[PDB]
This record gives sequence, structure tokens and C-alpha cells, in this order.
Amino acid sequence: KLSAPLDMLKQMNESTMEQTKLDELRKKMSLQAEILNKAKADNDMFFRLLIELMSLKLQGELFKEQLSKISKESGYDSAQSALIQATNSEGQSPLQYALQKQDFSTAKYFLDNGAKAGPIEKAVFEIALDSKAAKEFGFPPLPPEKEKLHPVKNFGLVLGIKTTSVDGTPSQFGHIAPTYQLMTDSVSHFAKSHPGNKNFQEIANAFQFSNEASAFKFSTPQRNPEAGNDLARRIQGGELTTIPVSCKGHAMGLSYVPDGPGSKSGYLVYTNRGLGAKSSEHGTHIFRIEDSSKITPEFINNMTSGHSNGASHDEIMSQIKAAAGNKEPIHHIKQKGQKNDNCTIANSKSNIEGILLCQKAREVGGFDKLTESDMDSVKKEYKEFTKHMRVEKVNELAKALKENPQDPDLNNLTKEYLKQHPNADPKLKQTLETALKQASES
Repeated sequence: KLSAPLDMLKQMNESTMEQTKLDELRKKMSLQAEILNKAKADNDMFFRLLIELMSLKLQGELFKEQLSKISKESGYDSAQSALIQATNSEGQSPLQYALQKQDFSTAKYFLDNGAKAGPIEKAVFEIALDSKAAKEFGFPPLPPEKEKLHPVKNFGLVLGIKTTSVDGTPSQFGHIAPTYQLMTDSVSHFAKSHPGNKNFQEIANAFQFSNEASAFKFSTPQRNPEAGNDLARRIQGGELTTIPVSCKGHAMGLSYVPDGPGSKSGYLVYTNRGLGAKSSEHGTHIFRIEDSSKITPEFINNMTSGHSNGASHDEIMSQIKAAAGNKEPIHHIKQKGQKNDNCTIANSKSNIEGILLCQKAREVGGFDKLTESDMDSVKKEYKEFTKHMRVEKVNELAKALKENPQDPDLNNLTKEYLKQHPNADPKLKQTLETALKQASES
């Protein structure tokens, strides 16, 4: 019956390349482009035409003909030339784009036309494999081996290290379940080492509640209807509640901060530092919620299952705006842009700075009444948290590297950290350099 899925997996594996090989291929085709000395290709035009083409939902053969025309119209010799070289402003190749959108028919046509699967394409594919669209295409469930967080992602996502494991696994894209668990542990560990910090007792309690009630497996919540009933009830009772939120191939940040226990008003804190947000809006947005009853079980079920149910960014975003009465946010926290990552750590963690802001606003009686020193206090506690999380992960990395001094991944993670964070606290650098020295010991 479903041999198309088997065929696509075969193709994806035949077309696999290491990143450096794929970069060579691309660079060599750039040299050939310069020999011909024809006009420069227009990637933005290609993707515009590509996205229009995909929405027509054409059958394979017509699709492939149209794909040839728009490649040429965009300045490429062929569909294959465009497929191997074009990237959009998010840095996605066409194949990455089709997989991120869970458009497996288009992804397979791209493969038929010679598109290559580097480590990033394969990671985005594995994420897209855990979705209703993947099941309906005939794919099986992911093997349970892939449930564990790869060490290159555990350290890579927390510490911000871009690298690839020796086995091909990039540090960038992660499933929701193990990354939400890692956030829940990081927040809880901080809360426990700082019992006088009342804010973080609330935050740890909220993550623990949502982490358990959502019961993600890979990137699909496992008790969809009930979980949203639980979270909505917690919000209705006026308790700080986090809301795991995703769309196709992307995770955002979302939480509800109550005015007080049993209150009906509070704030909805939304974070997106990456795909789908304009660079000017990268960061965290705080909406005033006058009546929490608009944060319904259905809304929350839609938020948590956004990726598995194939919701688009605009569908999720519009529901978030609806729950806030389509009013504009009252505050924006600008936060560093991210690209080529589904932000399972980035958006969840940066959302906490918005939670802390709202906790301060609550206690001084409103956003009206925040002073400059209040908001510098907020930023100071947020940075105290992210410092704690960073220091523990560097110590964990040094420890791991000394107990397995010959592992290529631990060594390369350690080296790449120092290379990519030159301005790192000297105590962090010291800890990792001494670990690297120790490792070179046979």
C-alpha cells in the first residue's frame, strides 16, 4: 500500500550529505555560475513563486513542470540548481521549507528533482515525522531510540553551540518532550537552590504542572483534550500557568500570569524569537487579560498540539490574539533573534523574563506603576536565572568530558563553545579549558 513513504525515506538517505560536503557542492556550483556569468539568481523571487506554486495543490507532473519554469524565471538553470542552492530569509532550503510545512508530497518531488538532505534537512524531517500529516502520508511512528535528547542537542541548545555530532546529528532542532523536560528541570533546580525566591517557586510549580499535564511524547501531547481542561482550570483558579505552544515545525513560548489567587484577570505572555516573527518583534509580548475565561480548554489544546495537528504560525498567532480580545500588547521585551532552530529552549526560556516582568507588575499594582529600578530588578533576576542555567551546563559539560575524555562529541562541543563564545565569563572558559587539558591525557 504505502510504498511512497518507504521510497521517500530511501531517497532522503541516498541524498544525505555531511554539511561540509553539501557546502562544497554549493560552492562548486557557485564557481560554475560565475563561469557562465549570467544574471544573479533571485532567491526571494524563487521562494515567492515556490510558495504560490505549492498552494495550487497540483499533481506531480504539472508541479514538476511549473517548478522548472519558476526556477528559470528566478535565474537558475534548472529546478535541481535552484533546489540545491536557494535559501529563504529564514535560512531554509526549499526541501527544509517543505518538510517544516509538513508538505511531504512537495518534499518528495524536490527529492525526485535532486534536492540534497544535509543534517538540518534531516533534523527538520525527523521533527515533521511526529505529526498527523506524517501518519496520514503513511509514515510509521518514530523509533523509541529517538526519544532521548542527543548530547549535542542537550549541550548545544542550552549553551548555544552550533555543531554536528559525528553521527550526523545537529545540535539545532529538538523535540518538544525532552526539551520541555529540560526546561522544567532547569527551573526547578534554580527554585530549589533559591528557596527565598518566591517568584521562582511559582515558576517551577507552573512548569512542573504543565510538563506533566501535557504529557508530550516527541512533539505530540498524549492526552490532548484533558490536558487543556487541566490547564484552563488552573488558569481559571488564578494560578501561574505555562502553555506549551507550537505550530508546524516551530515552538513558541506562552504563559498566563494571574493578578492574584482566584482572580479573573492577569497577563498572557507570548514569546517568539524566531521563525514567523518579524525581526523588529523578536522577543516577548505581554497582553493584558481582563477576563481569563477567554483562555479556553480548546485554545490550550490547540496551542499544545499545534505542531502535531499541522497548525500554521498565523493560525496559532491569530488564536492567541483572539484570546487577548484582539487588543495590542501592553509591553514588548526585545530579545535576540534566532534562526534555523525551532526554539524549543530559546522561546520557553526567554518567556520567563516576561513572567518575571508580570510578577513585578502584579506586586507594584500594575504596569502603570513600574519604575526604572523595578524593571532593572526584573532583568537582574532573569539574568541570575540564565547565568545559573549556563554555569550548571558548562560544569556538566566539563564533568562529562573528564569522565569520557576520548569522546569526539564532548571534545568538539567543548572546543566549539570556546570558539563561539569568545566573550564568555573567564570562569566558564577556565573550567572548559582545564577540562580539555585533562582530557588530553590518554
